[PDB]
Amino acid sequence: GLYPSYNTSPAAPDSTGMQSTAVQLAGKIRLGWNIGNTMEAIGGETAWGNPMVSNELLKLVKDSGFDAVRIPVAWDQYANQESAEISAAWLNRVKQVVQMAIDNELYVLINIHWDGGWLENNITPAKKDENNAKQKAFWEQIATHLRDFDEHLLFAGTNEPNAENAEQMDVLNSYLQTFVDAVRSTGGKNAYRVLVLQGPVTDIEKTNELWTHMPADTATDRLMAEVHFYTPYNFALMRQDESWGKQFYYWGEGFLSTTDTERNPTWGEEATIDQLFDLMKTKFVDQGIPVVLGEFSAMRRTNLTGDALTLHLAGRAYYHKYVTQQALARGLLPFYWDNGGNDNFSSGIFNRQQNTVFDQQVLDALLEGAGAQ
Repeated sequence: GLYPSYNTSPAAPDSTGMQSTAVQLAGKIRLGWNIGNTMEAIGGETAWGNPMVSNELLKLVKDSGFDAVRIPVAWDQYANQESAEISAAWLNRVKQVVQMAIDNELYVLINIHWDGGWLENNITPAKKDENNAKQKAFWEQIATHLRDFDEHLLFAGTNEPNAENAEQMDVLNSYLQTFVDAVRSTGGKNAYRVLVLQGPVTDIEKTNELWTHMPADTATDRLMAEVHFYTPYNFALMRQDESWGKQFYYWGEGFLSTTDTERNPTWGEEATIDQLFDLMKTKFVDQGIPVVLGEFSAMRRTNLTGDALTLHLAGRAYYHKYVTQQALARGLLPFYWDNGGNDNFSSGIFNRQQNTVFDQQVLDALLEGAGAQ
């Protein structure tokens, strides 16, 4: 016992408001939005330039057409490092955000995010024991505090855990089992809450290769899998050229350049997207396990100008429409990664300071891709 038990008020199991299986719950979600660079920000909720989450933001998210939010959350920096006790004020703050999202009729996915790296970069035999202890202590606290929310609230145990081979995958499986066990131990509605488990690095190919089973669960058919998607890197995220490769500015059939053809993709186009999502359809969806596409987005390149900018924005928009549409077609639930930024190399579709739409072109792309428009 490195840390005290935080399973201090375990409750009678309660299935009130928790009647949906994972499959039934997934049917209710076609488009999600990540509250990025906010509650997981190192230094505090506003430390990465976004305002504190407001009811007004969550209202805008719902009214704009999203069914769900994924809320990355930081915890370690709020915790006593001797005892693993999380700040009561921070637990309450998280709870308040969850309540607002539910009040706006959104489904809500809470996680432990990168969180300074304590679990995420340490999927190793050397860290296994101490990290299982922290994973347990944190999840006991988070689940206890958020226990009374109905099925609008889902938990995700980890974010992008860095498991690179079969040995590290067994360590991740331990961490995921510790998560499910901690949640379930708290009882109440947590006996039946749908939980989301992350593939290795949330990478589709590594997950295909390394995944074995879901953690064992006392509940029936209450688990989903999670992967993320930023393929191809050169387009979605790459900010400078390297010896090994160039940034792609352009993407998608119809939106390629005839002049700067070195900025058209050399890989990662439509057929590759289909092939990757097909892997997750076979591995999970076809076995009765929904897949959360927990993050995707291709950043804006507003350092481009004139016709290059115009072309870039067209292919960027189409990329988001295409990923959304092809995900949904294969049982993957697409959650857009929004970092709140409206500047170069950002992904904010809302102006957080004014609760307005900044990037109507991407928003339209997502809604069209979801069949909402």
